[PDB]
Amino acid sequence: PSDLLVIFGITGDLARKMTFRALYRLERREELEHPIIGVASDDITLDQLLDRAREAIKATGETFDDAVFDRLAGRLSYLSGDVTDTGLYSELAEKIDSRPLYYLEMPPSLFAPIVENLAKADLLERARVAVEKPFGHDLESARDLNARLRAVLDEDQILRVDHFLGKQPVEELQYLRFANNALAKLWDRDSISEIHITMAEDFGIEDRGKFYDAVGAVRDVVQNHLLQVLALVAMEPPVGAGADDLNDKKAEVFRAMPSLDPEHCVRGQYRGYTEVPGVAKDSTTETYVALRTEIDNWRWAGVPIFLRAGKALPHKVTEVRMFLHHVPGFSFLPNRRPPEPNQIVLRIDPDPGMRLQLSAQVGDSWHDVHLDSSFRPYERLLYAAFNGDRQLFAREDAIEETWRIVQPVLDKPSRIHQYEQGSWGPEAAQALVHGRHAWQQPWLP
Amino acid sequence: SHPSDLLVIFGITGDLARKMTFRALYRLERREELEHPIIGVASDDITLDQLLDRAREAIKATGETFDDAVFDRLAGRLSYLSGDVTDTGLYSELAEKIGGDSRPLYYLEMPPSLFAPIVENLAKADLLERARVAVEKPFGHDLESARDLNARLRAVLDEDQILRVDHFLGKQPVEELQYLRFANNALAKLWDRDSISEIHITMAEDFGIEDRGKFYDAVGAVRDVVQNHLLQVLALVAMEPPVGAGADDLNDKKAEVFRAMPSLDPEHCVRGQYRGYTEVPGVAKDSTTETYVALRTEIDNWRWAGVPIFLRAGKALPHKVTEVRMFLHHVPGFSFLPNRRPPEPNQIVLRIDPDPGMRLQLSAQVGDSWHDVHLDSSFAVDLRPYERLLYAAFNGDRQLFAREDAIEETWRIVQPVLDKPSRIHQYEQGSWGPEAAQALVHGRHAWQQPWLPQ
Amino acid sequence: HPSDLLVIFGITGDLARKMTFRALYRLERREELEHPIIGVASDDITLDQLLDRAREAIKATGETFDDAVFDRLAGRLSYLSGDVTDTGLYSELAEKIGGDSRPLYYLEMPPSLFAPIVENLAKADLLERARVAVEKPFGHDLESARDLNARLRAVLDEDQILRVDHFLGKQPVEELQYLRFANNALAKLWDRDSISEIHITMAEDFGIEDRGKFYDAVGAVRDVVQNHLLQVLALVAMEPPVGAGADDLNDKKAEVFRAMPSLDPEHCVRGQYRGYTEVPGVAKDSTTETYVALRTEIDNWRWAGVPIFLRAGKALPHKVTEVRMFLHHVPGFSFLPNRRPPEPNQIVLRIDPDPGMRLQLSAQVGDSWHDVHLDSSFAVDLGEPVRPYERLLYAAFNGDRQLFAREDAIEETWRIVQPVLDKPSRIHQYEQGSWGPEAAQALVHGRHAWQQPWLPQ
Amino acid sequence: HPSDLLVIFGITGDLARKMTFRALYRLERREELEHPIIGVASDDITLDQLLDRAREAIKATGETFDDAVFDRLAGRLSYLSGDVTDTGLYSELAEKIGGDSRPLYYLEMPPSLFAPIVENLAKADLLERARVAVEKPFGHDLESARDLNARLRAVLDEDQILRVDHFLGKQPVEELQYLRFANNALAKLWDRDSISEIHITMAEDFGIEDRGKFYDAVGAVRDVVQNHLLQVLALVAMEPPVGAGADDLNDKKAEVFRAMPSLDPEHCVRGQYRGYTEVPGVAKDSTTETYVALRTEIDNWRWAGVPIFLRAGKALPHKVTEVRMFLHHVPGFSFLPNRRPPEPNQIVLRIDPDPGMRLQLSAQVGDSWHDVHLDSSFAVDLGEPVRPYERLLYAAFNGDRQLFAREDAIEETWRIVQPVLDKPSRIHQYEQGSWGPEAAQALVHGRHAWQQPWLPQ
Ligand SMILES: [Cl-]
Ligand SMILES: [Cl-]
Ligand SMILES: [Cl-]
Ligand SMILES: [Cl-]
Ligand SMILES: [Cl-]
Repeated sequence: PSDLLVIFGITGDLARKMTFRALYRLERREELEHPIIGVASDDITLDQLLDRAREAIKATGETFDDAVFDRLAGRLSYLSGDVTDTGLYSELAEKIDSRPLYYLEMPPSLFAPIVENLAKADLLERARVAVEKPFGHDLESARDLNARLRAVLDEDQILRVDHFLGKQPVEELQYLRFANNALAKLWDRDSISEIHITMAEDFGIEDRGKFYDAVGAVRDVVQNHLLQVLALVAMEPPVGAGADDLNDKKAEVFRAMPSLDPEHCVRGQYRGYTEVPGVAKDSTTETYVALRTEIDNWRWAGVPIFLRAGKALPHKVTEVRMFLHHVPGFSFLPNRRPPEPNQIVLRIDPDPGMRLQLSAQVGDSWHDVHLDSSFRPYERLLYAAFNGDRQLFAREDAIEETWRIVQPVLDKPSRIHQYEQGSWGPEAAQALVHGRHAWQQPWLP
Repeated sequence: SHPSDLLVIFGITGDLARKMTFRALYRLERREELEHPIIGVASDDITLDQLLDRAREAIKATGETFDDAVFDRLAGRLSYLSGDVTDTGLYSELAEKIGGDSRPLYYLEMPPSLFAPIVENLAKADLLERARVAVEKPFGHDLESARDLNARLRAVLDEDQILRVDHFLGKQPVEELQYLRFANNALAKLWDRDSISEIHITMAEDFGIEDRGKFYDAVGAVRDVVQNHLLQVLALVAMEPPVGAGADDLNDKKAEVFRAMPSLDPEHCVRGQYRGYTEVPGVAKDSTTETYVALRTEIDNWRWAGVPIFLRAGKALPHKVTEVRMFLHHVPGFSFLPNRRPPEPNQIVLRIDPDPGMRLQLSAQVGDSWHDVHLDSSFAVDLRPYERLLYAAFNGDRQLFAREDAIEETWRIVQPVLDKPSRIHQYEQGSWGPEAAQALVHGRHAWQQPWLPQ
Repeated sequence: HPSDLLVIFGITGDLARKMTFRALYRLERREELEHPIIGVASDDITLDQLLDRAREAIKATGETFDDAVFDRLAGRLSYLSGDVTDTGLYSELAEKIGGDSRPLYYLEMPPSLFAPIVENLAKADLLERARVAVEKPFGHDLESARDLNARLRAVLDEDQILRVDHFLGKQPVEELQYLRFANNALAKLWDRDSISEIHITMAEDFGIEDRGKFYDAVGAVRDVVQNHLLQVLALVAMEPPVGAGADDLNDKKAEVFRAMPSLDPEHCVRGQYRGYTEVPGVAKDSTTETYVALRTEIDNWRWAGVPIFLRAGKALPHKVTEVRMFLHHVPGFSFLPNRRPPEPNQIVLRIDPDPGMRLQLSAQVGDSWHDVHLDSSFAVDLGEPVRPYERLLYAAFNGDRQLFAREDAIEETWRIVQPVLDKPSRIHQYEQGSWGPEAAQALVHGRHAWQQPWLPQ
Repeated sequence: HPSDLLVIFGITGDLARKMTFRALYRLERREELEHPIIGVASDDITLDQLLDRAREAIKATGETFDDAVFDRLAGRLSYLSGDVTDTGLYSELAEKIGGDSRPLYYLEMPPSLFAPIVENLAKADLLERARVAVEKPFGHDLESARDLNARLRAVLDEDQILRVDHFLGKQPVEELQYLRFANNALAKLWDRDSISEIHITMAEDFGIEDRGKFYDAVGAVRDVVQNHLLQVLALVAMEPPVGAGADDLNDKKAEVFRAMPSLDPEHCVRGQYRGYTEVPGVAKDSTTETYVALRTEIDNWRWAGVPIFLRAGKALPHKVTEVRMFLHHVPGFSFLPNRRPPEPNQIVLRIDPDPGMRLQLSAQVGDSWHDVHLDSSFAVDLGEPVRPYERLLYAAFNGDRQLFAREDAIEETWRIVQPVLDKPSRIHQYEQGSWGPEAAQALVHGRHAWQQPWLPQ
């Protein structure tokens, strides 16, 4: 683990919205044990920064305790300067035998110049660098950024921070799959006919409309978050407990996926989106996407995978729903076939859990049976980054594969379908699954 | 193909009628399910009014809620005929009261030495053509006695007219367990030796021999629950799917199970007797009759070869529960990694009685804790068994009545233990039984705490 | 308990002349006849005249003739003349048959006479400890088979009834079970998770040489499909028996048929070879099929969704009966080269002649890929028609019922084929020596092409 | 991208004289050499003298000699004399080799010199577009392999390092993959649900013919098990690669080794053939093993619980390398006859020589049951030592890394074997021409007996 936290961009928006609060909460849980150096261009004093931190934490609605804050302030120092100027880094070198985590909450155009400067001042040897999203908007841009970082950093020093990944129950979903033989036996194409992934948020674009309008749902949730979720569900078991062992298995999944077919991709935009501040009146940007893909390997060949994600849907829920085949044969006999086949349902967020849907006879009635059980993201990622736990941080090979996968939809986007806020999305998403299993009502907490 | 339209009960003044039958008839009447006359037959020289009085007291004695209007409907259906079952005159009289237009169900609540004489007499008086005959347990106490009894009945009845009534079977969720296994692919995929490592069958009763000590002492736990009830349960759990929907299609599959089973090894059978058993009225002071049995068996076919099947059944155990517990193999491999192997493997648990259901036991991670997860559901109905059997018999539904070929295979299976019984081990009432039953499963899965109703 | 006396009704008829006399002669040569044989027919001839008939019949077949062997056979043979509908014949028979006898009655007579003979054997109290073997045909559809059967079962138990079908004598019943049930490399593959499709081919490279009138009333479906080929399918598809006896085996076969739906006539192609109508006894406008191709299925846990195609016919290019099982391709990896051969693996069972198994796989040698044929033999060659026939006669005499279809299977197979009998599709002509009508190719159009059968070397 | 220049350090040494010159000559005869070759050594000789030496070496091997072929080879060859620890050599080499060259540096040199040479190539800026092939050995244990490797990786990427092990040149890497991954009949069987046990046998029917002093410091475990045989096992056992490249293949092999526990020294039997101590260079009291038999396992989803027995040794009865996979018996039905052959089905892979596959099954013929051998060939014969060598050289030149173990696998295999190196079990003597020490029989007591290997016809 690191023993020093250095934050570039400590006076920016993300620091104000999330980072200061997250540091405060880690301090409250007594999980901060090391100094923190804030870096920015603002010509202010440490006391002014502390005032800014205090206000930012109180503004979030977090319960404020002065003793906790005073411990945090005691760890904090501030260094002002220009991130393109070697003098800043000479000064930084005086403040730093350390094992620093450099956390860059700065514009992406500055990631490379900062890292290149840290290198010139010999400040990377025992370091890691965490970069805030975005880290690319397509395959070529991600490759260019990545080439500049890798010129001075090993892959294992690079932590690509995506807040959605902080919601993933990575260890728990592995244990569910790999420690339970009743489930592991079912977890392939011989039992599973079809998979549906649903990511629904019951709110619109609340802020940063100008930023969202240049990103869109595909880049925002599909490329990294949802594909990573699919990989966790679909991957072969890792041969070890480390992060690279896990990332080896995820990359294998993506390598067996063909690139998306734009004709099997449906793009939606909620009515009212064009009136959000920062969004262009003629925007073609999607707030919803539904698509069909597949994993063409021994475990999953021929199993269609349908994915839908979108803003302003009826609920907040992320689900992976796996449909089993019916028991084969015996169409000529009664009482061998329920109206719907068995299903394994994984709620990823919120309140993660698993539901096994079966059918049962009671008297001369047959009915569905639900076998249910159970099994912050920002602070989790920050703590993990500091401790060098890379499980929640996508590795370069996966990034490049997932960009390859989504690129055709970015290059030839299909026409926008409008949908009402609070609906399940455009009707054209129903047509996607026409000869298959209908989109089901998601399992809610 | 047709239900019966007349119920004729031999032994209507006997103990089973008093303990169970009258109450069961009353409850069917309350549910408005009796639609036909009932003729009671016994040797007692009494009037119909006296019989009604007996019926009334018998029902009230059980603790059943008594409603006079319901009882009056039942009385309205009942007539009484007195005579001796070894006298030809009784059957001539019966022949005047029952026409060739009837479809009688003859229910014989009588000693088994009388089943053949009664049936042979019904035949001589031409009273069997549209009939079925339901015989109260016991119907044999070993392979030879069952074969002899059976040969005498089959001389005048087809197999499908013979209904062997065993109250324990009335508790079995036959349809529901089939649906569970054959209509749910998530379970069908697990239901073989590639996923299942071991099976434990537990039948516990939390009471001793409350009555009929002299009868039990001649029977014992093996004959009482294992030969018919528990082996029939096992067959339901283990059989291949029937290729038809009828009772005979079902019974063809059960029989195939038993034909792949070797006879029991008396050395792998542990026999117990609870302390205090010898003081039960009617029990001999030096009895070596077992009130508990634990055994090891197997089904040596493609589905189950190499899966050990352990069974235990007994009186005066800690709870009332009948379960089939199926242990899965662990997910194979990765012994060198933490958190791939829970302390116990997944299990499929079928509570047969009471309050039938299924529990799937899995393991889950929450934080840095790992714990058991219980995925529970109820199926079928809480069992009532006597009335269910009586109704089924009357309607000709033969699912809950063991067929002759199965009866003979199960007697073959248990016979060696009856011929050369192993020594009795004493155990305390309220314990799980003799410690020697623990040794049976040494090197395998420990006997688990059963899944009890909430 | 085997029989200890053989009684043959129809000893002067065509089957006796073509087959039965030769088969008895061969059993005598192998020293397998140990009991007297009573021939029965209407012809008013002496025993000597019968012996002359037997002698000529044997020599006519091309069998090597040894006069000492023939004399042993003649020594066992007696003859009884009369009308099989008259009680007097049976009184006479009752003198020749002792109260301690265990007769096999073998009826090589017209089928309209089976019931009258058996009913007469009953009236004369000659059926205790007997069995009765009846020559094909034993019904021409479900209703006619049920009627015949009801008349026999009124006086016989099922296990006294042996329905003789010479084709079944070719079936390697024990050896195919061993192949399937004793080899885990095969048993692991023998279900819908590995097998995508099954093709059954029965080809004969000859037309109708004799008895044209008889064939014209029967047709390929009744001749080979109803009993022979469906029985072969059942052997290939059944669950393993729980015991070694005939009834355990027949329980498993029946289960197969009970999970099969009746045939779809729209998926059935009927053929007739050019020249068939010029065969003596065949009507000039006959619509009787000498060829059939059809689709069926077995709708159970082992085989659901696996299409089963069957073709059988006269005047095809070769003599061969084959069961060809296609495996699925290894799934996945379409995006990679060299994971998928041009055809999937196959398991091929040659049933007749010269039974064997071929496993077809693919192999890489340099930058070449090619088919690999892993061939082996099992059982024994029963191609020459005499061998099956003698095997059945011997089995019947010894009470071995494995090669004789049981009543429940008979009725299920008639149910299965009935719709094709009731609504026969239009006849397609095909050339002798061809593989049959081109419409049989269309049957498998979205599936695996009919492959060249695996022939003996 | 293939290389376009071959630079051979050690061109006047023994390996060059025994193998390399001949291999270059053969590649030239097949018209597969297209680029210049620079020979480097300390000897103060001319190019002509080198050529004369090369000519004689080639003729000595028994290779058919054609002067026109040799002349083409000579036309490609230049010679540079100097000392590999002197910076002047590398300045000279830097003149001869342009900044646009793609050199393959082949080091047929003592291993203590690999790092100094590579470090000198780096100081002279000669590695940018290069690969470096190093002759075995490249370590004698985990620590020595890690140290060597650390020095190379300081200046080379892993993909510029080619670790040359002549045994690997015999491996039918593509063909064995095709066999497994394109045939569903085999892929269905290729896991612990069908396979009970695996035996790997590597037998050579000769002793230590040369370089006794070298072998006596190495031993069978280091010589054939650590790299060759474990790599063979990994090929047999691995999950399918997600691509056709070398790194995709090596990802799968590494995964196998990561699921293998380190060897148990108590389950390892070490042998030494009688006469070994009289081989020149071998110490009179040597405890170096010329034979090993061991037990291991792969503790993953595919193979957990399947014991893997391996045996390798010198002076055994035949030259053959085999992987023999025993299937489980068909389960159940112990109470019935004819459901269980005396031995279970087996899948047998002959790796070398004359690679092929045998599927052992059982068949019924009459009242006899017997073994059936379903044999076929795959790949090509690489038995003669020159072929594997030339194959490796060509592959190295073209940048095909499939036959070259990757660093992660090297380190896992050293971890696996290390306990046996640390605590070697007592030497058992065995006679030349025998199958080895009797203590190797005791290893498989309670499991499947060591079988007679499947030999080429
Ligand atoms: Cl389905
Ligand atoms: Cl286990
Ligand atoms: Cl005739
Ligand atoms: Cl085995
Ligand atoms: Cl050996």
